[PDB]
Amino acid sequence: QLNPESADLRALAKHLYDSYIKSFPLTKAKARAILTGKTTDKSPFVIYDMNSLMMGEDKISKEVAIRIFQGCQFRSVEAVQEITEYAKSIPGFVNLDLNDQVTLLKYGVHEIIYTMLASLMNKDGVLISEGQGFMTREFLKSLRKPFGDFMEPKFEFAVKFNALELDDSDLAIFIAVIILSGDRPGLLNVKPIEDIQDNLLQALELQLKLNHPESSQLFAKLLQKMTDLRQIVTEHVQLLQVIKKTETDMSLHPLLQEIYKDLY
Ligand SMILES: CCCCCc1cc(OC)c(CC=C(C)C)c(O)c1C(=O)O
Repeated sequence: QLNPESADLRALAKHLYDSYIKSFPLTKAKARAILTGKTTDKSPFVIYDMNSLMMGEDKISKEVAIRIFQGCQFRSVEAVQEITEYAKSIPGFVNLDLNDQVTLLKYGVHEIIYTMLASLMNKDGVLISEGQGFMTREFLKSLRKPFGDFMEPKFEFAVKFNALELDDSDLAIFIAVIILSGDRPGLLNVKPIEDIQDNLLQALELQLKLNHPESSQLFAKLLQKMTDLRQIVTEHVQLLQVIKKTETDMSLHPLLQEIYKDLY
């Protein structure tokens, strides 16, 4: 037995998953198949040092660390665009006060970036350039200060987050829950946001119970990961303050600039 209330939650889950696939070109399922070797055709070129970097750099001038960081900032900008497209599909989102929509995106995009970045990670590195490349965790750690530390907390989070074994259908709802957070600073009308999140939370809970019936309290464990994300973002923003002051010759994309502007 499942009922009409639960039926509407399944319809919501379906809609979100559909929109997620439409918005995010490289899904977790694709990322895993690339990372696991379901493959003679999907094998990534692996960047693990300077030469391999130079070699890989014909499928994608200045210092290596800056090239990587700026490559990372550019992909973040693209992720922001994809996440914004996805957000508009969340029912109710575009009906919210325009200021609140902006606020939700402002505080939500980075937490989603790191959630979804985990899909592209294992303990040994991260998929890059639409999955055509793989950059090792050790290579990123070897970068001159203050870059050698920029990806470490993301990997640390990914390894733990990935142990939840969520699939894209789960993630579609979870990232919707993240965006529709009524606790964001400066929100004008919290109640309409809370009402949407409540329904998302309901959809998320049913989704995890059906998809992961033997994974006890998965719902609670997932919600607790919010803390980790919030912390990654805080550290990232701090590191960015360091970069701005040490690398005055390194331009930061304005979209990212505005998101970081007076954040937490
Ligand atoms: C000389 C550029 C090397 C790749 C830069 C890069 C770096 C990078 O950080 C290691 C990432 C993933 C990171 C985020 C989405 C934050 C990337 O997706 C990419 C990319 O797609 O090009």
